[PDB]
Amino acid sequence: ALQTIINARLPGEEGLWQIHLQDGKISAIDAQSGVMPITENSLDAEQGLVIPPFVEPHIHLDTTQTAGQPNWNQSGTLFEGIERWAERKALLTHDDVKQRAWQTLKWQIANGIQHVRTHVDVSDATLTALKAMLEVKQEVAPWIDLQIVAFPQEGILSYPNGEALLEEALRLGADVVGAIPHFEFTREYGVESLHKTFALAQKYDRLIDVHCDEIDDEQSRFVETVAALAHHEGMGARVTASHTTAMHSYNGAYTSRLFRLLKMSGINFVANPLVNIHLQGRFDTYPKRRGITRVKEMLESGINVCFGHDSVFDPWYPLGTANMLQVLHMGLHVCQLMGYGQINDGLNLITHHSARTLNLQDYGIAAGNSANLIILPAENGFDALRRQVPVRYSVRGGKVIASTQPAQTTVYLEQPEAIDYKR
Amino acid sequence: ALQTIINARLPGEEGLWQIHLQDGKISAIDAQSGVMPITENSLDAEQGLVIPPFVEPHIHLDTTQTAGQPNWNQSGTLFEGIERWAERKALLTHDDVKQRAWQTLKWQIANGIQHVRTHVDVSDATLTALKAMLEVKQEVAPWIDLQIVAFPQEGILSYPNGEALLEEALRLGADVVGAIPHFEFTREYGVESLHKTFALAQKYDRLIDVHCDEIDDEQSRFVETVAALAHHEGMGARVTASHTTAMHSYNGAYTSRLFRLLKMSGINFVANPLVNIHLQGRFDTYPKRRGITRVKEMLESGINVCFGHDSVFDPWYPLGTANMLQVLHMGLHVCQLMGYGQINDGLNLITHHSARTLNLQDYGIAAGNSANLIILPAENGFDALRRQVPVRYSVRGGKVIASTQPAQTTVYLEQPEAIDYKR
Ligand SMILES: [Fe+3]
Ligand SMILES: [Fe+3]
Ligand SMILES: [Mg+2]
Ligand SMILES: [Mg+2]
Repeated sequence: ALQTIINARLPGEEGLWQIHLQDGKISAIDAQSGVMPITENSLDAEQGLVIPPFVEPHIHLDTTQTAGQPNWNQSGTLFEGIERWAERKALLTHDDVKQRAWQTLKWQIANGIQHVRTHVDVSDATLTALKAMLEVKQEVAPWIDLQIVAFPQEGILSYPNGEALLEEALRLGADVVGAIPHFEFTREYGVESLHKTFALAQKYDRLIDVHCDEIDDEQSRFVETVAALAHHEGMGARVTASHTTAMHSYNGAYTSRLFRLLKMSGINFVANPLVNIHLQGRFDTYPKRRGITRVKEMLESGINVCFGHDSVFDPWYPLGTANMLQVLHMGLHVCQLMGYGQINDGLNLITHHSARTLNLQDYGIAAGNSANLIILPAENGFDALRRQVPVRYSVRGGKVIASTQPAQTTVYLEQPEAIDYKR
Repeated sequence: ALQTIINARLPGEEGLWQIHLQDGKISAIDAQSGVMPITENSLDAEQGLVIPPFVEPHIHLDTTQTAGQPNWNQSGTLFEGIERWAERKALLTHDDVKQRAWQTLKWQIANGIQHVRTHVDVSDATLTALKAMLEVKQEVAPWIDLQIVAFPQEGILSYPNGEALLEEALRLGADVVGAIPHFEFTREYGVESLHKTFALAQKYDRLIDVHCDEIDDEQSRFVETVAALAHHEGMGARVTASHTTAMHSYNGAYTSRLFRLLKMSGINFVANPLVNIHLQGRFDTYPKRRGITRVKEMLESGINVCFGHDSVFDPWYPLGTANMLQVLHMGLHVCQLMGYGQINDGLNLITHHSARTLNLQDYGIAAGNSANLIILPAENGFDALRRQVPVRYSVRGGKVIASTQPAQTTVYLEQPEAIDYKR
């Protein structure tokens, strides 16, 4: 079994480091004064970057891999997506959900993702997708720690038996309580739905992740209730507000007042760049707003924010290979986090900040933690992002669970020359 | 003791008038058909304007005189102001508050101000500033009638024990119940805080003065709740909405609907020109809104509105000499009340309208009232405002409590010539 990771670079640290492993955990981390020789039981990072695993804080595994079945979304709109999904209803079975979820999970394992939070639609009396996902969670456990959010997609108060079904999902084992206040019939139902969500989270000791203000409506302010209730209950660390795309459209004075509460509350925020740029701004003609939440300002204020993929290869988002560096690339561009340090520090948005969002208790390259880490064939976060590098090795419990042999590119000039896209 | 004020001009009246004094009160007011001779016990207004005392309806004596201690606010922003104040915390003592409050009160006495309403931060378990201000109120009584507002600066529902501290302040003697709904964590806390404020005012028979919608947010509409609750309780005369700067940003249709209620409710409004032009519009780039409430429209609709200085020589407003004619000058410009009559009638915004805001029962040059009046060396309100004249004499209880010997300016041309800035 592997005993050491050598010649590793660490974000924010100078030089090379050696990570000692024992009994599936990291026993010690020591600085090197030069390059160490390889040997039996040593995994050579080759001066590449070593980081804790990538994290997917927001994905819908119940709908993944269904694009084009039975028909393709040709307009690309949300409206048509709903119609295309409806045409596939006859194929939505226990086994179908498990097969598709596992296909995307394998791409995630290949991409160094060891922690995933999936929302599962529980606005279904049969709870078909939820029952399937609970089995998938157990099956994939050796490779990925999967959290399941009971997501009442059609609303809690605006759908028949919505609250009873949400609670049933928690009784069956869902890890997180979801909500979608802006989709409820009225603002009052929206606010009330959040009180019910928090009461359920406290009753069952579960986390909360709300699809919050995902709409280009400057009056959609459910985020202040999410933060206020979290502050009142002293549970900010266990609470997440996903999307908050309406914040992109708020006036600055209200946003400034709100930020004081967001910081005090300690809640987490998830932005989903690939999907937000695609589905937001659809009611504008020109100019067209970007529609991503205030990521740059959150970072400047010390508010925890991170990035999710949201959807993969389905009616709502036809693209994706479940790659977090690709999600990060889009977010840095749309949010204009394009200075060198902003890009280099970008890795935090898909590693540490996401681990905090999932309330993980065993995460990070530190002595005593499980030996879960990945190796990128790049010098730092900037280099990894610019070249969109694959994950050379993914290690979990001190064992290799994925590896990618890099592509090899050659140009035939006066003589053959290898191209690695470095200067 | 003084027995008469002679050769006085009165706003809106033709000619000169004689004001007879007896036992500290105004016994009678009689018109003169010409200029009266001076004599023992007669104070000669010298055809200057005589008016009841200036009033300061909104000031923060607990923070006054602290600019630059220990450091100056260099950006001039609200954010930096909060930080600069925090650096002075070690100096905030009982004696410090009394010393600074008294310094500004002396400037006010010098400026003919005999009525002052100060807000005091009661979001402090030790209520240090409040205890100091209650002593200052007693000490300054011979010269100024000071009203104290228990101002829950950090919110009523959004600060630990906020409501209990607000009530404690009333039990200690604060004259007015304050609130700040737009600063509460949520809109619901904002509305609820107003119900609590009104309940306390009725329980203790106190006035109300709310820091209301002081934010460039077109959705901040707490003013309608303040007016509706006042109308319901039949207590409009005892209620004031300070700032209402959000009203500057409302659409016209909602404002028109709202105005019917504002008039019916009978509540008072305070605009703070020097501070509002400075702190509002800070989130705009260009064009930049003025951010003062709808003063001109309130006047046209018969809604009582008046002007306050707000802050004097502190982190939030570095300037000021506590001069009401200077406050009026700024308000007339920013609110575009620049026609001759609008400027001339401007004095009402710092005298009669402010007295109504403070619910004063002994105010005005009328027989039976206490002999509290001031003399301006000007022909009318327009002239006093244009030349920013000092207060020649301030009389309280029939005795002179302040006087200013005017500056004397000379230009040396072919011969020396006195310049008084009159044409
Ligand atoms: Fe989602
Ligand atoms: Fe104030
Ligand atoms: Mg979605
Ligand atoms: Mg203020």
